[PDB]
This record gives sequence, C-alpha cells and structure tokens, in this order.
Amino acid sequence: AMATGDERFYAEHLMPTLQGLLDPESAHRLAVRFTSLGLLPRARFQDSDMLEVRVLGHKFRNPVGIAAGFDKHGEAVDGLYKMGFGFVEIGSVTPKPQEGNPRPRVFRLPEDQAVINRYGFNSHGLSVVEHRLRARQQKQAKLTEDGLPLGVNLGKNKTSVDAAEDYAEGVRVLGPLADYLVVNVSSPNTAGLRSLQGKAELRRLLTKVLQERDGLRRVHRPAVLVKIAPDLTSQDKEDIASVVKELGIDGLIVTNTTVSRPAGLQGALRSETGGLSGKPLRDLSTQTIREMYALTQGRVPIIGVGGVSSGQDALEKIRAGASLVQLYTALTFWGPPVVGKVKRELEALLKEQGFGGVTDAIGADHRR
Ligand SMILES: CCn1c(CO)nn(-c2cc3c([C@@H](C)C(F)(F)F)nn(-c4ccccc4C)c(=O)c3cc2F)c1=O
Ligand SMILES: Cc1cc2nc3c(=O)[nH]c(=O)nc-3n(C[C@H](O)[C@H](O)[C@H](O)COP(=O)(O)O)c2cc1C
Ligand SMILES: O=C(O)c1cc(=O)[nH]c(=O)[nH]1
Ligand SMILES: [Cl-]
Ligand SMILES: [Cl-]
Ligand SMILES: [Cl-]
Ligand SMILES: [Cl-]
Ligand SMILES: [Cl-]
Ligand SMILES: [Cl-]
Ligand SMILES: [Cl-]
Repeated sequence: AMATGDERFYAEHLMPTLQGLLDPESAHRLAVRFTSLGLLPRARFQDSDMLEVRVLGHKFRNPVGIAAGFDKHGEAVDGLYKMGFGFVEIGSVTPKPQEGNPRPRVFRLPEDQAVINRYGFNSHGLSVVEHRLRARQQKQAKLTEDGLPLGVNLGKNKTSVDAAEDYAEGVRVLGPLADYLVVNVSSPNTAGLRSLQGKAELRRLLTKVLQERDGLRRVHRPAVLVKIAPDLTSQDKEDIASVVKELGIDGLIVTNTTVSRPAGLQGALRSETGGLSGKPLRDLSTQTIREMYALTQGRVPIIGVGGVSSGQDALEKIRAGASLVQLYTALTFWGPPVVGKVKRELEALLKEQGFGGVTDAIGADHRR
C-alpha cells in the first residue's frame, strides 16, 4: 500500500540517513520542531471502532500513545495527534526549569534497536509548560471530547529537599490542564528518585498527591497514575500494588527504562550510564505488566510501555493486562509511519485472534 510504501521508505532509507547525519539529541530536537510545525507524512490509517478504549474516565480513539520523554515541554502535542497517536503524554516536567545532565546524554544502539538516555529531567519547568498548555486549553478540551486525551508526567528538581512538595506543585499547576497526571517515581537519572517507589515513602507521597488532585475543581480534576521501573524486586511490586489499591490510585504506567543491561546487547555504547529503552526492554516490560495486573486483580488500569514497535508487541502487552500502550524508541528508528503500522497490525491480530475489539483482549492471557 501507500501506507507500507512510506513505512518501508522511512524505516529502510530516510530515518537511517537522517540519524547518520545528526547527533542523537540534535535528531530529538529537530523531531520536536518538525512535529510542532506539522511537517509529517500522511497518517493514512482510519481508526476503527474496534480500537476504541474507555478507561481513566475518558474515550481513547485508539490505544497507542506517545510515551513521556519525546515532548518533555509540551511543544508538539497537536503534531503528535496528527501522527495518529490516540493519546499524548508530555513531560516529565519539573517545578523549576533545569538543564539536566551534560551532553552527550543520549546514545543510539541501532544493532539492538535500543537507546540509552541520561537526560536528567531537562525541563522548561511548570510555569513555561502551564502557559504553553493554556494557549491551546480549549483546543485540548475538544480533542479530549473527540477521544484524544492528554497526559502530563510530573518530575522533581535535582536539588529539591521535599520530593512530595515538587509533585504536589505539579498537580496544582498542571493538573487543571491534564486528563491524567503521572507521578514519575522511576527515572533512572535522578539520584534517590526510584527510592520513592518504596512502601512508606510511596504511601506518604501518593497521599499528598491525591489530596492535591482531590482539591481541584471537578472539570479540572485528572486521573493520577504512578509510573514504575522495570527493575523492581518482587517485594517492591507487591508493596506498590498494596499502596495503589489502599489509596485508590487510578492507574499504573509500566514501565520506564531499565538500568539493567540484558545479556546480548551489541551496540558499542551498551555500557553508557542511563536508562535502556527499545527492543531489549520489551519482554521485561511485558512481564512487569503481567505481574502488576495479577497483583491488582485486573482492577487497576495499566498503560503498557517498553519496546513496542509492532501490532504483536502492542497485543502482547494488552493480553498481559495493558488497557493502553505507549511507544517512543520505535519512532527513532521507524519515524512517524510506525504509528499507523502498529495500529493496522493490532487491528489485524485482534480479528485473527477472535477479539471484538481492544477491550475484549485486555488481560486475556490471565483467563487461559
Ligand atoms: C531518543 C532521542 N531521539 C532520537 C535519537 O536517538 N531520534 N529521535 C527522533 C528523531 C526523529 C527525526 C530526526 C531523525 C530528524 F528530525 F532529524 F529528522 N525525524 N522524525 C521525522 C521524520 C520525518 C518527518 C517528521 C519527523 C518528525 C521523527 O519522527 C523522529 C522521531 C524521533 F523520536 C528522538 O527523539
Ligand atoms: C530519550 C528518552 C527520554 C525519556 N524521558 C522520560 C521522562 O521524562 N519521563 C518518563 O516518565 N519517561 C521518560 N522516558 C521513558 C519512556 O517514556 C518509556 O517509558 C521508555 O522509553 C520505554 O518505552 P520505549 O521502549 O517505547 O521507548 C524517556 C525515554 C527516552 C528514550
Ligand atoms: O530525563 C530523563 O533522563 C529520563 C526520565 C525518565 O523518567 N526516564 C528516562 O529514561 N529518562
Ligand atoms: Cl472509565
Ligand atoms: Cl489530529
Ligand atoms: Cl549515538
Ligand atoms: Cl485552568
Ligand atoms: Cl526479586
Ligand atoms: Cl544488568
Ligand atoms: Cl546506568
């Protein structure tokens, strides 16, 4: 098709050529610019009824979202919907602006279809992102009503003494502009951050976040999700499940990047510090989804993320317990046509496997 035409040209020729000419962070920045300007191939794929998902108090036209980290500062939201994503997540956003780690801080592993990053929460800060989202607040309200919700992922400043107050500030400032908020406690690139996944610290943190969210006016009151690492102990996962059910957290995002280095990585840059994304993360993420779904008795919506670059990858996460999926790293290798590719392949597999739609497949592996 013209679809598989663009998919082949981007994957085989355009993206490898452009990535060969540019430093990885330069490629990221240009991508945000092109997306914000709508300089994108046609998204030929027409979302069908069988891809619609109702979760987190919203309609999602399709279950494929852009993961946090691509649009950290909310500059490219409308262009990301134009790419065919069913939902957009921006961030992480920190309270105050901060530069993040020194460059280079992004590394390509094309032999592994992976990336390693150590951006360190480079952020324009809440004030700048607030004003950027306010400029399109009513445009977003219409997109959300039309099944295209917006998520905002909150982080904490490097030098902050009170992590919970940083997240609370994010809820107050960006909560009113979001369909869902993400308490990102799983960056591998902020010292001490992943310790906030521990039981006593998570319960205190999430209580404060939920109190702040509950204090927002009804039309401005987002869902709250916790985004977790793929590197948790069994004890950590049990504790997170316990706290999420105790406090009525609305959902989980499973998973962030890994600080592991699976056996078999080939890229020259495999021993760089940072979080590993893409294909080597895929099954570690899927198995984290599977465990979190079971520990929460299928009662807590999961957004599955890590190494999705095909319909099969998306359906494996859905059958493991994800209601929605996200991708980022595949877009660095395949370019924008990957979104229609994943959607087309997912629709075909749902039909092949006897599912009426995405909803019927959620958690299907647990019922075998
Ligand atoms: C992890 C950091 N990181 C890297 C490095 O690891 N790459 N990367 C992306 C780059 C791109 C680029 C680059 C090559 C360009 F901008 F330099 F071309 N272009 N495009 C594109 C092509 C044709 C038309 C419209 C767009 C947006 C994309 O979609 C795209 C996505 C990405 F995630 C990205 O976020
Ligand atoms: C360059 C880069 C930056 C990221 N920054 C963030 C971030 O700010 N917040 C966050 O929650 N996740 C961040 N992530 C993690 C992604 O959202 C996602 O969880 C992870 O990359 C796995 O999905 P993927 O294999 O499809 O990329 C980042 C990932 C990459 C590759
Ligand atoms: O800013 C980053 O370094 C970043 C944050 C996050 O949550 N995950 C990731 O892989 N990198
Ligand atoms: Cl719902
Ligand atoms: Cl659109
Ligand atoms: Cl590189
Ligand atoms: Cl408002
Ligand atoms: Cl363990
Ligand atoms: Cl390891
Ligand atoms: Cl590391």
